[PDB]
Amino acid sequence: GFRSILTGSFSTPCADNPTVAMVEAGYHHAGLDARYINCDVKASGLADAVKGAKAMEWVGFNCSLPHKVAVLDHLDDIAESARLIGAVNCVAIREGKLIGHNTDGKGFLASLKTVTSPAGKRVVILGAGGAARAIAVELALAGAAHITIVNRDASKAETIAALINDKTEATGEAQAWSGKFSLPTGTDILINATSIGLGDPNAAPPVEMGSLTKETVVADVIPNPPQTRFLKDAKALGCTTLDGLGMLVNQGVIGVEIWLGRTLDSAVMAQTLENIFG
Amino acid sequence: QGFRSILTGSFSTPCADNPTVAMVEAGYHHAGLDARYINCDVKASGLADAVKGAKAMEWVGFNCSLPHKVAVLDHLDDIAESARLIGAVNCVAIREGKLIGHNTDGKGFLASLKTVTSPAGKRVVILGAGGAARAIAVELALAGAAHITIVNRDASKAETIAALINDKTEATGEAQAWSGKFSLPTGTDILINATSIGLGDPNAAPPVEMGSLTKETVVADVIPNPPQTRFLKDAKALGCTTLDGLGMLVNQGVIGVEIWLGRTLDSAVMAQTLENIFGT
Ligand SMILES: NC(=O)C1=CN([C@@H]2O[C@H](COP(=O)(O)OP(=O)(O)OC[C@H]3O[C@@H](n4cnc5c(N)ncnc54)[C@H](OP(=O)(O)O)[C@@H]3O)[C@@H](O)[C@H]2O)C=CC1
Ligand SMILES: NC(=O)C1=CN([C@@H]2O[C@H](COP(=O)(O)OP(=O)(O)OC[C@H]3O[C@@H](n4cnc5c(N)ncnc54)[C@H](OP(=O)(O)O)[C@@H]3O)[C@@H](O)[C@H]2O)C=CC1
Repeated sequence: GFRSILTGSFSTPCADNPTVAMVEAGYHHAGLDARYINCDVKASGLADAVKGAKAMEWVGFNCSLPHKVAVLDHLDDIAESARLIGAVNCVAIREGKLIGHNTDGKGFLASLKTVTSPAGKRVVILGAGGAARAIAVELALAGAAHITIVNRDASKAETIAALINDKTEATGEAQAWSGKFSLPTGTDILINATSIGLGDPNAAPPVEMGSLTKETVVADVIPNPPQTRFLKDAKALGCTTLDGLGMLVNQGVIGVEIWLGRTLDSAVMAQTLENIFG
Repeated sequence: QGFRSILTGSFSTPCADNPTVAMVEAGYHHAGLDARYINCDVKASGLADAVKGAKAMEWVGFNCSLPHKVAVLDHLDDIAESARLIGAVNCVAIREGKLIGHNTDGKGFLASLKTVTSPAGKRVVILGAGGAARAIAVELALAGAAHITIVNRDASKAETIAALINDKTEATGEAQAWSGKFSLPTGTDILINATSIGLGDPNAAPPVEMGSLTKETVVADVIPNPPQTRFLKDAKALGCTTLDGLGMLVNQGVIGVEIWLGRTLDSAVMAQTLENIFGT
């Protein structure tokens, strides 16, 4: 049987997106006859690419820049977390119908779940972009007690906190970011969701790191380098840390679970990313 | 370095038994080409969106098999000469958004033929009058064949192809009935089986007086599996130079990728891959 289960990605540009290599290393290890097709899709082409995937009987696809908001017009249904975030980067094709999911905060959550439960937790998020918004939503849905969004543009922080308060069980709070700030002593989870440190081992987010102890799980969305200055400082302060490489891998695992109903191995996929980055 | 592969593929239904993916990708891999061939099961309701899908996904080309060879024509911008005469397309190149229809069904044969002899100015007999016989007649005519005789059980099917060759090409076309055991007309340079006789059957043979062939008659067979049909085993036993349908399929895959990429894959790699698959 020469038919492979078909998955893929629509984005532009797509050449720097390593998802194909890690997902296919997952497929191979799991002995699944399935493929991940990395497509360069322009904004003008999205509608036809989506229809393509349905006609070619794909079971799902990812969507990256610039298609995350644009894709919503093509959906027949949408997951709660996806809808709250306002963006979709993982579409399932179920019985010819398109269902939108967001995994940008789900990757973080599964990494988080290896070390602690989000339920009842006090969370500080640095950043108020797409990633921060996604992480805040998934945290709140999973039972987090209190989420603080810290951002230079306070109005962006205000938007996320209001979302958290209005639409979830969690308490959301916005904080204007000006200089280093001290963490509340009761902070369980501190997440960098800014672009600080992206391809830059020396740049650290302005937070008072002495207000940070081993009682706080420190996380960073930066995929490469995975060992950011932020995580390296937190580690030396005794904190458990989680990195953006592990998070990115988990987006791939969650995606394939949504598409195929099968759980690929994160360890294998993380080593593929390690290979590519290294 | 990096993660955008060249995308090619196939639209057909059903697609599970089509080994083109494995053959072509063995060529891609061996050449060091970051190119992929995506075997898609595409229902007739999905053909239009699949074609526009390949364009939007920025594929460089795709094959079409049953049941899309004729239906695809309506979704094309331009067509190559043989595909125009055949009225069917199995190989589409996407060039800066432009869809160009080609037919390679008889071009695999022609490539295989050319390793042993020129088609030009030659007298040819084709057994059968289906899709394969029609494609092979057209390619032969366009590559300079003098005379093409189409032999079929249903003589009116043979007539259709003869008239296509006579009216729309520079070659002379003749139709003949298949009266029991066929005797090869004197002076025939090339004899081709284009019937389905011998498909997955190493024992069934076209009803032909094999004694009518000369040692110099080139004898060819479309059947990909088994490559050595009874027909070709018997012709070889007489001393005839023979050409098998497995080599023809390899050549179709080579030609198709030349259409798409301007690159020639290793025919030996591809042949071995097919031989490994069919030997099961
Ligand atoms: N590992 C994973 O699974 C994932 C990782 N990511 C990564 O997350 C990062 C953020 O993504 P995304 O939300 O799309 O980015 P956006 O451009 O949407 O937002 C970036 C955020 O970073 C803040 N920021 C940037 N520079 C500074 C600075 N010097 N000081 C304080 N704040 C700063 C911005 O603040 P302001 O609002 O004031 O401009 C903004 O809130 C990216 O690097 C991306 O690679 C994303 C998704 C998943
Ligand atoms: N190697 C390659 O590259 C290619 C190989 N092929 C192969 O060629 C073969 C034919 O394909 P296609 O033309 O599409 O098939 P069709 O069904 O279109 O045509 C079948 C032809 O075979 C004749 N035929 C079948 N059985 C007999 C018999 N017992 N006695 C006399 N004549 C017979 C039919 O005669 P009638 O008209 O009287 O029914 C008809 O002319 C297939 O097996 C296919 O796999 C095809 C394309 C390419």
